[PDB]
Amino acid sequence: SGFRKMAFPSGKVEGCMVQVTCGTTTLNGLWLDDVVYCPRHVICTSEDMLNPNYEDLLIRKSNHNFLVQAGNVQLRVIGHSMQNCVLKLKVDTANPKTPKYKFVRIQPGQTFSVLACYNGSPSGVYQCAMRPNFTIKGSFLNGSCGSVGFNIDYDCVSFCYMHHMELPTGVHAGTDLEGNFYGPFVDRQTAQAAGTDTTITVNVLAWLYAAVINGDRWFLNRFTTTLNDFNLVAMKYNYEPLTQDHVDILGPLSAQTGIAVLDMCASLKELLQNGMNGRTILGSALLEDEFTPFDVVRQCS
Amino acid sequence: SGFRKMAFPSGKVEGCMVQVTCGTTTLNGLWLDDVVYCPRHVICTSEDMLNPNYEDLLIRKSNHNFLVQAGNVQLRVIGHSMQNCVLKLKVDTANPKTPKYKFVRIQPGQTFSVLACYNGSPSGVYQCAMRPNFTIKGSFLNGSCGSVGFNIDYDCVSFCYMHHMELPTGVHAGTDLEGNFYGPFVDRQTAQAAGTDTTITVNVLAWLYAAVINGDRWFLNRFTTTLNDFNLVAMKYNYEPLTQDHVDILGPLSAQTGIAVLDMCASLKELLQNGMNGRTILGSALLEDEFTPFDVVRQCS
Ligand SMILES: Cn1ccc(C(=O)NC[C@@H]2CCCO2)n1
Ligand SMILES: Cn1ccc(C(=O)NC[C@@H]2CCCO2)n1
Repeated sequence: SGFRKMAFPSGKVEGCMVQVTCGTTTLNGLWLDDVVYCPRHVICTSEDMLNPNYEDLLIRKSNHNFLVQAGNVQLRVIGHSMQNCVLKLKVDTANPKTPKYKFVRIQPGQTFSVLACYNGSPSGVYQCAMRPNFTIKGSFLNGSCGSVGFNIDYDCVSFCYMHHMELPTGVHAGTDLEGNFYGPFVDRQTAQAAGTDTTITVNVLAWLYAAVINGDRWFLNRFTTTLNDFNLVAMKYNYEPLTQDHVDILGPLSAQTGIAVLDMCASLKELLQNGMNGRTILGSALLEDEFTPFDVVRQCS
Repeated sequence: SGFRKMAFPSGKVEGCMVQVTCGTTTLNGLWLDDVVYCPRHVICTSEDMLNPNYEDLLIRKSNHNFLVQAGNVQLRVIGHSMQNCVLKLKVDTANPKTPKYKFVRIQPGQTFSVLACYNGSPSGVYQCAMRPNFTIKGSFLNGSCGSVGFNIDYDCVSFCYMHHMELPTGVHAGTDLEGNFYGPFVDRQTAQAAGTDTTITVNVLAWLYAAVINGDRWFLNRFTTTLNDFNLVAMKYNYEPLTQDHVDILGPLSAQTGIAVLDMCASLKELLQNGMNGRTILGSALLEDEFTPFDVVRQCS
């Protein structure tokens, strides 16, 4: 029993983290096979970051200007290319610790683990969600760029995020491992406001199922609702619309608990309308939305 | 910026996890040098667990009855002993992945990372605190016993917890790596009620400092208090008494923010007395107490 915000064990990713220095900028790189992936803004001075022309900045850079250090050993850079907002540094040595891996682009509401790193050194691991506004609410200090987000499926690491920047509101933006930003964000120190941080409804319902499985049942009520009725309430409370796809994904949790998805929606509706009245659910005084239905099944199984 | 519940990177501990089977019971073991540490209740049938005599049960066990598997490779058990509530299985092979390590017995209010494992396989990592009632609020299913709690200091793993059991209230009890339970708990399936789960006041204040550092300041007020006045309020709200030792430990956070510890106590006093009024602090609607002053400095530095 018990339900915790749980990250994937980070060992397979720790084995991939390196330090990348270009001129005076140091950040983190991901070393898979004989390629090191890092944010292209490694080539920028903080001055450059105001209006960088990355193609023009990169012309002034040679392989030997990219210093790549794996622990206390230097890697030899034999090639470099820019793909979207990441640099790919070809090194002469395949990472011997390369895990089975994929690059995936996640959808908003999907959760992943972050391995926060500084100077190529793993410093902590926490669980994130891609927010509906394509930001993440991370914990990143200067030097953390190039830290990565990932899921693990048995022995296969799916990398989904590389950290690039902090918005003035202190939320985080980054890319997939093809270097495409999540959302509208750019690797430029400019006005970039995030949109509405809506609640990931399907995740909240997953977590209410987790609560029932773990003995927290006070919020279960005598009501049901419909998707359309529930969605009127969701809209009013800046919750994501619930779709039949979401209902289908919650089917196994519905089955396990014997609570129909629409009955749980009606519980969630009353919680939105009435609040918690000073009560808690799985040790939270707010409705948690950074567990996916898959996360709840995983943790509960 | 941003403040997350962060675990230590788990790689160094993943390298130590093994499967231990005795008869029909499988749980996890910790392999350091040529010793495998595991809960002694590995030798119990679920029937045994009602009133086990461990010395008598252990007489019926030989080295060859302890099956120790590290990945898909069997370790040869050449000795076994019971130390308090753990078994030490001597194997013929030193764990080649043994990190620098210590065994530490933590105090209530101290935080640590748990690597939840099943069949010797790391399944997730989360951050815990030793509660003032010597329980932890974990996430452990059947098969998770022998999962461990740890802190990391650069390259040295301090192991502080091994998981042994779940109380009927769904909170968790375990030992240090010398096999001494935290608190009054025993490895017997009997009536074991936890005492008052009081709030770790010094941790709450640490986290309020973290909030200020990260731009969440709405709860700062015009008041101060004294340790004695604050402690009258703490007692009323089932908070741990704050000592001058706690004030001294918060000194660096006080210095960094320029908020006197007793001023932050007066903020905390108003939050206890007034509640959050539907507001949040670092994304929480309750006062978080599973960050130590050391955790806040670490994450903020
Ligand atoms: C997102 N994430 C990573 C790990 C977990 C998790 O819940 N692990 C525990 C489960 C219990 C049984 C096997 O692993 N969730
Ligand atoms: C308990 N714990 C484990 C890890 C952390 C943590 O906050 N790591 C991030 C820091 C930022 C700078 C270097 O590591 N806390």
